Amino acid sequence: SHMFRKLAAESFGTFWLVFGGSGSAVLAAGFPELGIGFAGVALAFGLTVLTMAFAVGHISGGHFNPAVTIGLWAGGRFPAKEVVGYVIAQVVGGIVAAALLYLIASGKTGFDAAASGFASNGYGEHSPGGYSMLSALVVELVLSAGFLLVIHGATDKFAPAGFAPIAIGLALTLIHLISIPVTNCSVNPARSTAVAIFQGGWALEQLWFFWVVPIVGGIIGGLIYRTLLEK
Amino acid sequence: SHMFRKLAAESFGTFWLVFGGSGSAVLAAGFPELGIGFAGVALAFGLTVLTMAFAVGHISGGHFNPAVTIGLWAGGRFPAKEVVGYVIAQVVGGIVAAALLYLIASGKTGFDAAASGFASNGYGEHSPGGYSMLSALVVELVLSAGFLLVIHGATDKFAPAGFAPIAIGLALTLIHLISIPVTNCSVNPARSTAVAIFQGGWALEQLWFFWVVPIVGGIIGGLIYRTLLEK
Amino acid sequence: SHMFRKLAAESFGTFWLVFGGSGSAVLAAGFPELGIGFAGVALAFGLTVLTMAFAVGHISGGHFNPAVTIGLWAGGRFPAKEVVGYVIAQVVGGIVAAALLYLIASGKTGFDAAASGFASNGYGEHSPGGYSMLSALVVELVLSAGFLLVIHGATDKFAPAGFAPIAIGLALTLIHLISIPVTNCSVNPARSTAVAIFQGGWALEQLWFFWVVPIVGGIIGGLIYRTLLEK
Amino acid sequence: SHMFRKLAAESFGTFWLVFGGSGSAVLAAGFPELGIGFAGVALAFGLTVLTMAFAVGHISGGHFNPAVTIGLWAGGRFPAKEVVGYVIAQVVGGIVAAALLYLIASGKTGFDAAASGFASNGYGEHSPGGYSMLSALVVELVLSAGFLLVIHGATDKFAPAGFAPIAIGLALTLIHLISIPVTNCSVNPARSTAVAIFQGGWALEQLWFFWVVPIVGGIIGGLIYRTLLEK
Ligand SMILES: CCCCCCCCO[C@@H]1O[C@@H](CO)[C@H](O)[C@@H](O)[C@H]1O
Ligand SMILES: CCCCCCCCO[C@@H]1O[C@@H](CO)[C@H](O)[C@@H](O)[C@H]1O
Ligand SMILES: CCCCCCCCO[C@@H]1O[C@@H](CO)[C@H](O)[C@@H](O)[C@H]1O
Ligand SMILES: CCCCCCCCO[C@@H]1O[C@@H](CO)[C@H](O)[C@@H](O)[C@H]1O
Ligand SMILES: CCCCCCCCO[C@@H]1O[C@@H](CO)[C@H](O)[C@@H](O)[C@H]1O
Ligand SMILES: CCCCCCCCO[C@@H]1O[C@@H](CO)[C@H](O)[C@@H](O)[C@H]1O
Ligand SMILES: CCCCCCCCO[C@@H]1O[C@@H](CO)[C@H](O)[C@@H](O)[C@H]1O
Ligand SMILES: CCCCCCCCO[C@@H]1O[C@@H](CO)[C@H](O)[C@@H](O)[C@H]1O
Ligand SMILES: CCCCCCCCO[C@@H]1O[C@@H](CO)[C@H](O)[C@@H](O)[C@H]1O
Ligand SMILES: CCCCCCCCO[C@@H]1O[C@@H](CO)[C@H](O)[C@@H](O)[C@H]1O
Ligand SMILES: CCCCCCCCO[C@@H]1O[C@@H](CO)[C@H](O)[C@@H](O)[C@H]1O
Ligand SMILES: CCCCCCCCO[C@@H]1O[C@@H](CO)[C@H](O)[C@@H](O)[C@H]1O
Repeated sequence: SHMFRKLAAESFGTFWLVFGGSGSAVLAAGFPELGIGFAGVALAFGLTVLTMAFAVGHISGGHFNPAVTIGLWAGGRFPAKEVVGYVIAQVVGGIVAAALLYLIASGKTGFDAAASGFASNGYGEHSPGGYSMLSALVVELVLSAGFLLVIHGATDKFAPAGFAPIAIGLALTLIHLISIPVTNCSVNPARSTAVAIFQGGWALEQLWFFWVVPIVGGIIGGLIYRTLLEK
Repeated sequence: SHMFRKLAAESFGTFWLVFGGSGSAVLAAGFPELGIGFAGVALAFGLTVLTMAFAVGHISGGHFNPAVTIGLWAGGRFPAKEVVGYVIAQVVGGIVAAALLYLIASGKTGFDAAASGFASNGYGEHSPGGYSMLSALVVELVLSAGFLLVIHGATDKFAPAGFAPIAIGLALTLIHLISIPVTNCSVNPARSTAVAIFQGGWALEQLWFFWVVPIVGGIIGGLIYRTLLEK
Repeated sequence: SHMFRKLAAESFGTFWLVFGGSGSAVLAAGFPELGIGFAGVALAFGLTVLTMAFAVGHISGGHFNPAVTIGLWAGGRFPAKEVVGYVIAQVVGGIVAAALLYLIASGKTGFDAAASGFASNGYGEHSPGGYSMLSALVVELVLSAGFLLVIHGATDKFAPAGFAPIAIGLALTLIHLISIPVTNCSVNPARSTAVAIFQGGWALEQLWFFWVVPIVGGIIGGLIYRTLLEK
Repeated sequence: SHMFRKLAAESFGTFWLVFGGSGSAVLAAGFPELGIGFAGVALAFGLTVLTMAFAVGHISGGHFNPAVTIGLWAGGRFPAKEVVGYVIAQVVGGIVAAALLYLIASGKTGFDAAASGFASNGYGEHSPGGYSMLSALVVELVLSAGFLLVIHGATDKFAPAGFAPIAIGLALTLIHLISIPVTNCSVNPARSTAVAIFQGGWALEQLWFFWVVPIVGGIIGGLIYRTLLEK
């Protein structure tokens, strides 16, 4: 219903994503002896979409991601008219979460967002595993396209009803289980932007890559489903 | 149906929560080499709500948490009349689980609830990660509000039916994956009270914080859903 | 339909349980550096019930456990007539899995079922954590009763349809996340018997405890649901 | 509908499987300190089927596995006519994923697919745990048969509708939690072939075992369900 409801849902769900997924990375993943690892961060990322696509999916469509919104537009499933408002709402909801995360994070002696990366996406020298830019393009392109094909299929008219938030949220856990070592896993321009702002340095300088590549990837995934798989 | 059924359900489900989530913390999380970590405790917390909201959710609403009950009241989804009886039922069911957990725990040489914290919530000197009180307020406030927005949305008239226990239980796993390092993760006054009693010391002295903050947080989350997202 | 179908389902699902849950313990849990821990064994246990209660639940009821069968009888949900045939079917399906597991396990240099315990349940000197017999009784009694209350509730006429295998399977993961350190987690006489036979020693000598306690526990859980929660 | 849609779905979902499950093994499982282990690889494997059986299951049946396709044929659930086209589609979709994975993997200094095994299945000297060929046959035979019985049951006319992708995907996680130490877990000829090609050596020499055994196993599982459990 009336756009305000949908934009609020998109801003709150993207907030959830960044605060949830990035907070687990910043606060819990490398905690001595008991911390949750990349597996726990990956679970946390997927649970934000699972939980918010259940909570507000009926309201806005449950995108929480500029590449989902744009890929859904290329899949002939979303109107170009509401695209820009969704992306701004996602970025704003994302940023507000990184700021609050940054304040929570600063309450521990020795915190340093620039030096730790603040869960930012990067490649080459700023890839966790030491992976080249090409490794990073290929992975984010395949994983963004795949994510969009799952989103498109699971929300298809003929797919089983009500299960979509499970498929989509879990796809995002999968995607994280594969690619954290390569790019810290983006597949989401709004989530990359939100943390890059607070990292302040290299993250802002590679940010472009995490707009171009997930968006291009989400377009391809949406065109693959629309042209090859749907009717 | 008739209040006795609902209060029994609330007492049993909160019992499940404390015994399940706190028992995994006390007995299994730091077990040498094979223990389950914060990730396993977080899974365990979420599974108590998932499993009991399926089992007794049809009976009482499946709250298991004084902040859920109060936030559901502020969301215009629950009557102020049954609020007090739910909270007492939750606290009583919680306490009975900590006592039984404490007796199970005492059957191993060297157990010491005061010195180990008995999975109690704290801040500052009693935060697992060494996080300030402000870090603790912000996290429990955002995570309580978010939890309440998921609860409100997933149980909305227009949300897919029957899936709510999955969304809500998993939200609680998420919430734990983020915040154990900060406050040992409360979001639940009854769960905090239950373990604080048996820790006996500092936990009882910071207990107030874990009534005020999760309740205030759950109120905001419920008012955000009711005023900004629902109709 | 005609008893043969149901007994086959019970024998195959209990086979799945033992081979799945116990195999993960015997083969994968303590594997150097990459092994799955108690958290992975707990996930594996729950996934056997989740997966078989989906596969054959429509056929037999999906019990896979003599304490479930007996507790379902005490809950006024299962006829005393088919009780004995279910329990024998469970034990037989369990034993066949431990034998096949034992043969798979023997294909690695240095395997020794008596000395490793072969994932057997025990207490006192044969508890993983060094827990007393009383610690073991209390935990298996509370966890068996709780399991039975989840089973009873999730399969209640008024509970959401089709979700029961998720609630029940996950409850069993929970139960394992809490109690592996205490008794290696039984809640299942047939699963205890199956591995005890191949351990050959102390496991057979404490086996009685894992018939009495889970059964008594499952009775209480079923009577709690029938008398306090159902109508 | 018209075969092209189904073959595309099978090729894309098997691509997802290999890239998802094998990529997590190659890129993330042994990552220093934070890596995901066998538990995370097992989760990743199951999530590919869960996510694609939701996305394209309505299109092709959601097989993603030559042993599923053939076992579904032996279960009297799939026509022999479309069997060959499915298997070729699976192998092709698998191979394209291993090539892209191999290129992503090569972007890190010191990568070596022959020397690391490239997540390939093997036995004896090429089993992760040092397990004999007999250990490997028994495990892949029981786990393939079991997988096929879950697939058959969960997609039975009388099983709860829409839940099948959850049961099946999770069964595959289970299967991986048990058997990675034994054979690196195949249960899938197409997934074995895809990585064996890029490993280049011993993997190609034992590849036959991972066609014969999962197929034979999937046949038995399908005949067990059709003859003993279905009508
Ligand atoms: C919806 C608003 C966000 C738009 C995406 C911003 C992309 C950031 O681009 C960065 O800015 C360049 C020039 O100022 C940097 O030098 C460059 O490295 C790029 O990442
Ligand atoms: C919607 C918010 C997007 C903000 C992205 C703007 C890009 C910023 O560019 C970087 O700004 C400097 C920060 O002071 C960096 O030091 C520069 O290297 C520059 O790339
Ligand atoms: C929302 C789209 C983000 C802006 C897209 C930038 C594409 C231009 O290509 C690259 O951009 C530069 C950043 O200013 C890089 O430094 C260049 O190497 C160029 O390849
Ligand atoms: C539903 C009953 C539980 C009510 C909440 C109890 C709050 C506990 O407050 C504690 O008691 C103070 C004074 O006795 C302590 O000194 C203080 O630190 C506070 O945490
Ligand atoms: C429903 C049960 C709530 C119980 C909470 C009461 C608060 C207790 O206050 C603390 O009691 C002493 C225990 O003997 C502590 O030592 C004190 O510091 C005091 O804060
Ligand atoms: C159910 C509500 C619990 C009681 C709320 C107490 C609020 C009062 O604020 C703080 O309470 C004291 C505990 O007695 C603290 O020690 C004080 O610092 C005060 O800030
Ligand atoms: C459905 C058949 C399984 C029945 C349960 C068998 C219980 C095993 O009892 C054990 O046998 C005693 C005497 O032979 C042992 O000494 C005793 O320790 C007990 O555990
Ligand atoms: C349905 C199978 C149940 C089998 C349980 C029988 C109990 C066995 O008792 C033990 O048998 C000896 C094995 O040779 C042990 O050494 C004894 O200590 C005895 O307790
Ligand atoms: C299916 C029920 C299993 C048999 C129940 C045995 C109950 C008897 O109590 C205990 O049994 C002995 C085993 O033979 C113990 O060794 C005794 O200590 C006794 O407490
Ligand atoms: C759908 C096409 C894939 C068919 C399965 C190929 C099986 C590979 O067999 C391997 O080839 C032998 C002879 O060339 C090897 O020496 C042998 O070890 C075998 O694994
Ligand atoms: C559809 C693709 C299936 C490809 C499997 C063919 C088997 C290859 O056999 C192996 O080929 C050599 C690679 O150059 C190995 O060195 C040989 O040992 C041989 O077994
Ligand atoms: C699609 C089926 C794959 C081919 C089946 C081969 C079965 C033959 O048995 C074994 O095959 C040889 C591989 O060429 C082995 O090396 C032999 O030991 C033989 O046992």
